[PDB]
Amino acid sequence: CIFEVKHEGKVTGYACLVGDKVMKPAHVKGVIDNADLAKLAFKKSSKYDLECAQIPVHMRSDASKYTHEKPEGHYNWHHGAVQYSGGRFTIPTGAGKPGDSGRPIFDNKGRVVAIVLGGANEGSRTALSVVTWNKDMVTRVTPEGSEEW
Ligand SMILES: [Hg+2]
Repeated sequence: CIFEVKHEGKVTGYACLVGDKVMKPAHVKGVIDNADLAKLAFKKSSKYDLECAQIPVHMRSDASKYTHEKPEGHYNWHHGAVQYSGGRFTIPTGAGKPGDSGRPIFDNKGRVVAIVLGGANEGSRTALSVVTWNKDMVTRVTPEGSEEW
């Protein structure tokens, strides 16, 4: 489900197969390091800093489901455990760096809950700037002073 965006042979961010679309942050330079995915036609959306396309039938079995359901508590992500509360995802400052955009924040059942775009450093912890699903529609939460990863 996770695929890496490469630029001049260097990993810039990530791309993710969520729902029936193929996502990757718009700000990420490079092209998805996967033939099938790279040749697709993406629809940019500067409001959401998102850039989606549709998953080829032969990879649709490889998508990851999403969900609007996110109760205060701890979520899972590649570098550890994210914490959700007050309508804000955070992590121990230092555990997320530039080049982590595109990485999904899963819950304990595997449902992708948000997609990291960058983070604002507010001391001990960094409030993440993510793309998250609302009632049905996509949304983007960007804490004051975010540094786009
Ligand atoms: Hg994914």
